[PDB]
Amino acid sequence: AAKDVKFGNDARVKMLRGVNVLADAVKVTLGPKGRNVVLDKSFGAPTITKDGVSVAREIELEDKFENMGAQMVKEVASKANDAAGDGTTTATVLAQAIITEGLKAVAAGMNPMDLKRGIDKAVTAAVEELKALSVPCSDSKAIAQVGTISANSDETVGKLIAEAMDKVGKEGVITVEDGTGLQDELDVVEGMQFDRGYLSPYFINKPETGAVELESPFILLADKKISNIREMLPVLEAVAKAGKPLLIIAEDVEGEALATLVVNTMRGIVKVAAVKAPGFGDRRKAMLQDIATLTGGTVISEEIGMELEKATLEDLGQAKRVVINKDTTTIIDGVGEEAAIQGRVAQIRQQIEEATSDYDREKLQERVAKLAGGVAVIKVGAATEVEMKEKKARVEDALHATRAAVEEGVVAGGGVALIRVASKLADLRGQNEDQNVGIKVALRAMEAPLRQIVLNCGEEPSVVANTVKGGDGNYGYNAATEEYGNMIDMGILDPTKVTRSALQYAASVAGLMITTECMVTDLP
Amino acid sequence: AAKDVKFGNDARVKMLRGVNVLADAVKVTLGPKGRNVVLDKSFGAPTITKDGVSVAREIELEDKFENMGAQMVKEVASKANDAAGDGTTTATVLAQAIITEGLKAVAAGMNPMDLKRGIDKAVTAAVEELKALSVPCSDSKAIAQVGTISANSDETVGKLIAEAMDKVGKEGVITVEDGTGLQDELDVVEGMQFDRGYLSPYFINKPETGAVELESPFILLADKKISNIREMLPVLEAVAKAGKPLLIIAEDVEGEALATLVVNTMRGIVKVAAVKAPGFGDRRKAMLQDIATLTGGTVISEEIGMELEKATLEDLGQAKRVVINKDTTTIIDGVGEEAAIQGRVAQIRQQIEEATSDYDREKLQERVAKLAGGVAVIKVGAATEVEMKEKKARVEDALHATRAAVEEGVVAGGGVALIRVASKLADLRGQNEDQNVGIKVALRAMEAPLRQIVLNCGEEPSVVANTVKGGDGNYGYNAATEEYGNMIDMGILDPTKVTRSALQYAASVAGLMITTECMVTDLP
Amino acid sequence: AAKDVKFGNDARVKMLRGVNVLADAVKVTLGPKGRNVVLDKSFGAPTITKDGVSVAREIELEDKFENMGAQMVKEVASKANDAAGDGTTTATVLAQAIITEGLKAVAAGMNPMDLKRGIDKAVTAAVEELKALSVPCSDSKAIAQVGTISANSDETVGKLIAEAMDKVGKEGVITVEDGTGLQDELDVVEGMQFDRGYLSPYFINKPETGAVELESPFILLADKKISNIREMLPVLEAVAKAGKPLLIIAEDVEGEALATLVVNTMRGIVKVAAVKAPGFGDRRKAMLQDIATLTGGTVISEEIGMELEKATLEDLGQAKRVVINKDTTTIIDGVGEEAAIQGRVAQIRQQIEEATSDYDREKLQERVAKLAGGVAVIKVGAATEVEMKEKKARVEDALHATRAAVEEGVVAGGGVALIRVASKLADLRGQNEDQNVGIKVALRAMEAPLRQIVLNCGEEPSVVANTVKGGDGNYGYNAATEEYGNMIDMGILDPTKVTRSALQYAASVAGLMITTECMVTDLP
Repeated sequence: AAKDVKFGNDARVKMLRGVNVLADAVKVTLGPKGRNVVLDKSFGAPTITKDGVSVAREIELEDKFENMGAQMVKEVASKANDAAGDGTTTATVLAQAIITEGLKAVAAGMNPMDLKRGIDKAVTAAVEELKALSVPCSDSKAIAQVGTISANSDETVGKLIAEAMDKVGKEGVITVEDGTGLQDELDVVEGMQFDRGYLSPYFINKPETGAVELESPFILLADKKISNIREMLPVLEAVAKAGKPLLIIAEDVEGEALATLVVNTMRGIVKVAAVKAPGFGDRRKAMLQDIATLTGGTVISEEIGMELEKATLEDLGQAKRVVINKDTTTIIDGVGEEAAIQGRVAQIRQQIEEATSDYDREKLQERVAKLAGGVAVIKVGAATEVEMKEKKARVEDALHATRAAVEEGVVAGGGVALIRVASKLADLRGQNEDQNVGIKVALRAMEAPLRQIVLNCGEEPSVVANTVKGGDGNYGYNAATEEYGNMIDMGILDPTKVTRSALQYAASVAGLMITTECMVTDLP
Repeated sequence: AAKDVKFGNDARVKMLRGVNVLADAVKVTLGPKGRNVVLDKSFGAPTITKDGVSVAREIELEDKFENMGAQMVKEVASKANDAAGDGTTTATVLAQAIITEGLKAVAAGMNPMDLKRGIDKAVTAAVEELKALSVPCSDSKAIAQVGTISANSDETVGKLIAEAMDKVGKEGVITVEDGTGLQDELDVVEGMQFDRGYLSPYFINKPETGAVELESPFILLADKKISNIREMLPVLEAVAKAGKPLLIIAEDVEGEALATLVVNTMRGIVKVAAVKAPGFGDRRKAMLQDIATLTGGTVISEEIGMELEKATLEDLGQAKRVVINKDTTTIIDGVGEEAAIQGRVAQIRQQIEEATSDYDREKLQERVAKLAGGVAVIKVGAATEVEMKEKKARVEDALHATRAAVEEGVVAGGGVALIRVASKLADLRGQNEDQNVGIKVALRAMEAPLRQIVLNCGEEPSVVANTVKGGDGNYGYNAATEEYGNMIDMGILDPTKVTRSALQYAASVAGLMITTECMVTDLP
Repeated sequence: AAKDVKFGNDARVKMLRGVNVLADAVKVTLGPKGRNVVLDKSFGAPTITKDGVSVAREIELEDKFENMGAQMVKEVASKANDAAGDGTTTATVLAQAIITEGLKAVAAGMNPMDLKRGIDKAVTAAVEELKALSVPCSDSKAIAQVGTISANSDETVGKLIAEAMDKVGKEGVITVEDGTGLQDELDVVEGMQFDRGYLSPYFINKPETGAVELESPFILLADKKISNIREMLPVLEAVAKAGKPLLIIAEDVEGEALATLVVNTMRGIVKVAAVKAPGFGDRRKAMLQDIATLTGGTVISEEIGMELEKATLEDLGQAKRVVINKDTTTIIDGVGEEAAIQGRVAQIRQQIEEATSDYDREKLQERVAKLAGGVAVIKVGAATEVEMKEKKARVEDALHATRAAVEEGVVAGGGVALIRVASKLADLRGQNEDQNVGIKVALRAMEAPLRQIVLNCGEEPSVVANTVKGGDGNYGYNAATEEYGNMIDMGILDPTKVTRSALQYAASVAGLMITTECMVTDLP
């Protein structure tokens, strides 16, 4: 189709307008005293939310170039959220600050590539400073404290998360399920999790969670890429008559098979989720065999000769529950002989014993760990169904935050880690003057989020920023109580991973938009 | 003719727009780092000035109501400048701050009259605080220091001002004249100054200062109101054939005589300035007799018998030089035998002892003081004519500033006296909540000028404002050196009269606009 | 009248547009390969010129704000031309470069005052570097060489200039005149020159040179300011019936006297030029008496007793020729007794002998020098009237250039002195980063004129600029011959005063325009 092309200054101005619109939409929700945004719905009842994720998801501009700018910032913020579990608003406001200042500098006549180099150097130094400033969260007490902070200052959720980490390990798999009774239940069941996601977004059973959830589904284990529906059509009919959902994992699913699976899911006649197999080659085959051992099923292997057409229901694997997300897939409580699992892990241990290369030893150890560790299940209990759902959501959020914390520690939250890092880095220099300007741009951008928070609070931004800068360590300004102190002891924590990811993704998108020269869109 | 009438909110909005235009025009020239404003001229060469007085004088808008707002802010600022010798920009920015906040509060629903009452109460308390904070300027060292500060840190001007004040007295009259030689000369001549001014601006000889200056002029002394030109026509003809200027003082000059004199002033055939007689009643006749004794002329009084037609050149009083301003008129070195002056002052003293009432004694003492004190003339000299004119202008400005200082002391200049006073008054209260809102409005408005100065300096206004508020006394921020400390020690001095007048006039005009409800203007 | 007010960015943008228009109009006429500009005339035949002064004079824009910007740049360029005799185009192009870069920086968020400080610092360092780089032009050989270079490589003009300098002195007064015969004639006659100029441009006899010239005029000498024409109707009538012009010099001429003199000059019935007396006070009276001795006239002083009506034709001073310019007035061949001049010079020298203070000694020394040195008259002779006028114009231009050269030496012309200086100042630094940006702006602006010259020549600007920067000393690029080498040897000489004045005035106007925030101009 005919295209509209913008060059240089005009394209950058349009992108800046789009970024400004999206950032002004999402920034008012930043901070404990953040405002709320009204999102319209076709149903009739508007939705009022203080969550920046929803506001970002609902933003799309009429102008095409401004739309591209908004979509770029939205995509990088979503990547930050997926990597960390928070910081979408922080990443967006940081990106807006860097983009605005960098475009001002570019309009001043400075070299965009040198500006990007300076931004990258400043951000790398900032990541180093953040790693220096982070405090570990390895002890169970710190884990419980972080979990309590994440779940709106609830001690029960923190205690539950700490118990789960103690039972399964900090690197173990923990999932949250509904609790039958009033009291909460924690148990460890056989299961495993891999890094493959769903093939199609239409598989999403729960749009609010954004993940596919199946109750007692069937497992298909194929060593070949699935392309024709007719190959597994008898299996699909057997699943449909069985009345239970089906989860299929193989090399790949493409073409008419994927199309008909999507159509069936939309019609809802059969609940089928398509997920690729983990790894590749010998590794995908070994992990498929491991999953077969876990679920008690059989791998449909072409070299063996076993075929999908002759596959039966009893040959398929079975699990009590599976959760599929775009980033990972979890198998929870697969039915299978414990003796079979013990034999499999013993075989993997032997393979480690005669393993020679360190890479193979590490891979086999990872496999045996993810096979023998199991999955810890958290059953959230409450008196009322609605409060039980709210508690489950809070527990999920706290679990994600605690995972990030145990991954990378915690820093002084509320946007003061960035201002402290900028204060430490104020003496950085680059090879060229434009690099120095880029470094200053990055420093001011890292200043920005705390200013936005305290502007949402209604307080003076510059004065609070100066006061926090004059301090040291984790000393900072508390938005809720409107009074300074040690941010760690006051209960305002942010995992180091969240801040680091937000800063890095904001820097990347800002550099990409600063070094942008041409813009190609469809005509209105 | 037809009129356009605005009611309530929209009229106040037009005021806000006009005041905003004028205040943004004049407020950028505030502070040592103040910007400059380019003013167009019909001749062709634009004028670049950092003086808020000229910028205010040039401002006149096209919308009639915005023009009203700008014109009345201009009028009150001009009144402040005339009363104090400086502070037009400060008065205008203070008025804009009060007007903006008060109009916002009025639109919020608070009663305008209560807001005006609160503003007046806060301003009265602020005047009291300013009087408390002012340091005296009575000693000659402080007088010299203030004079030096006023004349761009020049010690010679301050020393000249201090020694002239010591020679003639603080209440004495000091006049600046061109010096023939390189060195500066000061001499005391016989003369006096009264508060009457010229009838119309069309007599202004030099538009730069807006004052009438005459070299060796003639003095006309009439105890009757001048209305007809033909009464003094022979006197005017004698003056014209003599070639020297003439100064006429009488009860009043109006009608055909005033019209003919003004037309002659534009035509330039005869240069005559018209000034009303000082005082009223028998006091007026006594002061006219004193003028006659000083200048050696004769008073043309109807009751005595002589007529202006019978008046001759010898009957006219003669002086070496006179200066006429709309605020006061000065008679310098009037020629006359010193024996007559001694007899007249002995006569005034004998009424001094024979008088009984305190009012009459005080007024006679004032008369004898102003008659026997004389006039101190400062002859400013330099190497070349242009720098001599520049030094004369600097000396005149320093003289005005030192007169204000000895009148009411000095305070910490640079706009920090107002912020200190607001910090002191932060605990004020009123009868009604609307009065409290007005008080807070006045406090923030007094904060505003320092914020404007430090914004012109490029620094953050809020941080500097709170840093100054944290201190006490005359501790403040130096705009020129970009560093804090004691404002008096740094030589940043503002006369207390200047700040007091600016605050009071800004408050008055702001109350007038806040309580304004209707407007009448000609149609476009 | 109603005014239009622009604030901040809009005003600066309009100024940038106006300056761009003016600088593009005048910049094409820079360098030996400079293009030519066609200017309209009311007569019908357009004027084609390569002279940037005329192009700048004719420029005037419709938009009021752009017109104000252009007029400011025009005014500073004209001041530079008056001070130096050349460099209007260089000043304008330098001003445009600084203004463009500084406005870019201001839009980038730099502090305008710090930018102006950096510009001033860099320009001061550049002036010091220029003084270091200048070579003296004191000996007669260099004077003749510079005169030859200025007059299109004509050795005769150089030799006449050199011999005139030898005869009267480098600080003497030299004036050019039409030659009766073919041979050029030089002679020294009595006369003097003072810095006072004409009161109004309407006195200009010949607009081509912008100066007032009179043949055998009468001299009026008054110690008092002239305001009334009635004082000198008889003298004017006597002059008119005599038929020769009249030159009047007094303290000042204002009002109806100036108006009627302008009217008489416009009508042409009586041609009289009015110039203020030199000096002020006692020095002014002494200089007037010296002029009276020189021209044989009498000073009409009120205090001595004589008066203007009492003045006659014989009392008026007489001179063979006088030239009046807005910067100075020259009296040439004033007829007077040689014995009177000898007595006056002996009196002045013995007054010097008895003089004590250094300032009085210097004043009397300059008086005696300007009274006894005389005026050297150059009679430019040729064979044809038109070529005689062309040679006279060339000789006058060469005289101006030689005066500038002997004042401050010569540097490598053709715009390479500025590029060399900017090369030397590569390591200059300021207190703030904004000051450094301003310094870089000034350096690039000083680069600009050579780039413009070589762009007019059609060659590559950047390559030539870098080649000249790589060199050192007076090495540079020749525009006429398109080949590098030493610029002094090729005869591309610009007086150091011209380049220094152009740079300083461009910097001043650029700082004024960078620090400008508001405008006031009449509505369209």
